[PDB]
Amino acid sequence: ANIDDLLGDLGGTARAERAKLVEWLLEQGITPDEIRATNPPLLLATRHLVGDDGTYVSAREISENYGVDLELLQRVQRAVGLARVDDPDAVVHMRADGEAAARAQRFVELGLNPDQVVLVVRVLAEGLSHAAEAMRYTALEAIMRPGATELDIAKGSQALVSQIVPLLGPMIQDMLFMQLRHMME
Amino acid sequence: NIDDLLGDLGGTARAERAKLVEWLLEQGITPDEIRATNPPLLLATRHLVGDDGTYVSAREISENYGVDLELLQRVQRAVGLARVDDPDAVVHMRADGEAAARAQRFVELGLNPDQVVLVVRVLAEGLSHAAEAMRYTALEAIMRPGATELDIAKGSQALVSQIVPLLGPMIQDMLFMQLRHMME
Ligand SMILES: CCCCCCCC/C=C/CCCCCCCC(=O)O
Ligand SMILES: CCCCCCCC/C=C\CCCCCCCC(=O)O
Repeated sequence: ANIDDLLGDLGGTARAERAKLVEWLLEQGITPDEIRATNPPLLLATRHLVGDDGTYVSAREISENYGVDLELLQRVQRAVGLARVDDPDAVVHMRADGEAAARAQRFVELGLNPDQVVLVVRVLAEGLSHAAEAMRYTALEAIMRPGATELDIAKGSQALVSQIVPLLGPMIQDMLFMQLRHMME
Repeated sequence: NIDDLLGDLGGTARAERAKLVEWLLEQGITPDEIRATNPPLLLATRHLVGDDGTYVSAREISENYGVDLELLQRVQRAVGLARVDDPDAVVHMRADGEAAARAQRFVELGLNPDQVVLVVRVLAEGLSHAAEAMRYTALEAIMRPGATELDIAKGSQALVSQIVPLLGPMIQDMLFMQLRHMME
């Protein structure tokens, strides 16, 4: 099994546990290049559901592609605070993360202050990254059972995130407006 | 009939308020909602964020949207915005009850109720901070020297109407932005 070179240094009971996972990952459309560049491979057949497709871009690439100001965009990228960033040409931004930052420009175009917009992003990124860890453990509790293998987790993880994701979007959307309805007074 | 609605305000602030109240009454707002809401500045903006002025009880919500009352009441407490704790008090906005009823859907996938409620709490924490900063961001743009109370109202109705369609997707996109991050 030449896939013996995606297993690396893993031995014992864990090498068989990994081999079965790589078996299922490869047969999902996942390529050897992604598996090698991701330890643990676990979340590979799952990360596509939250918008991550392994495609990376640079701030300048985002700036030209989506027709946005580079300076303001990179301010918003510091505000979300996700990738070690400060070079317009570092291809280190997830394609979807890049498109998400390009929308901030639109709020500034509606007369809202670019200093304030960047601040709102900062507060949101702070609040959502705390809910993120509450979300991580909630799902992990739901998919970790007796003595499940790597594959068991990857299969359970893919199944659960698939059902959950269509709900999360309109959920948090409903949540934000609930706060907007009660901060109003 | 406006004279009652002006309250104790006099002089300059009264004539301003007078014009604002004549506007709000045309916009469908009842004298009750104006009395109960002081300042009444943003009553013409509330319907742009989901507030249709109609209220429901936890009983109405639980049966209609078909969700468990106990979980519903827990979720409403985690949001920490309406604290009347009794089943049949008609004190919840219709839009909020709809939003709180979404909790049940997550539980019925095998997710733990205690953690579902916890995540609700941690979200309402972040969004309340965020909404506060949003209000000050909005207020800055809608506001400039010597603008009447009516001026701020018509302008905030114009500005908020433009921002709303982008906010939903924005908060949605910002959620997945952080979710992708956990996974790597
Ligand atoms: C990348 C995210 C960019 C952040 C953009 C900032 C969002 C703009 C905020 C929304 C304003 C609408 C809220 C209405 C509050 C009304 C203020 C008032 O009380 O008079
Ligand atoms: C009003 C009720 C609110 C319901 C809160 C939703 C509960 C969130 C639970 C799980 C969704 C998060 C999905 C991502 C978790 C990480 C999984 C993983 O990558 O291993």
